[PDB]
Amino acid sequence: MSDNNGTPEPQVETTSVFRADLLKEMESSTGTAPASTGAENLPAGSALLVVKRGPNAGARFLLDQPTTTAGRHPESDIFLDDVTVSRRHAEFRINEGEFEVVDVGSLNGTYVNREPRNAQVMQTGDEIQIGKFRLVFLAGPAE
Repeated sequence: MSDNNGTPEPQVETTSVFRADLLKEMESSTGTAPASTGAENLPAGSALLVVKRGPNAGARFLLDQPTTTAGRHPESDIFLDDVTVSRRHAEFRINEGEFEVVDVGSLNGTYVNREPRNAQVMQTGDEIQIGKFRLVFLAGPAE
């Protein structure tokens, strides 16, 4: 039997099949492994943040404003926590030498990753927990 007997059969039998819906993997955030986490990792003058989820915006924002105060009142620079509003939640400030993030009185609590910090050196790459919501501060353009 020259025919049919020489048919390759697929090994590794799979009867535990599922529907191939076709999940398409991709990336959108800049996540190339930082060569030297220092001055060349960090941005120059301006920096950026992405909102990982929150009523504050839920988008990505550029900070080139010397002092950006997070509140929720018409006179506040940016709107932060809407559902659980502290009059003065947090304040993101960019300084000619360094980046600094200060809690100005968030009742929900401002935590860096999982660390309670009322003042923190603003780090690019880590996520700032604003109450329950999630904001990530990243290194903006060094260009």
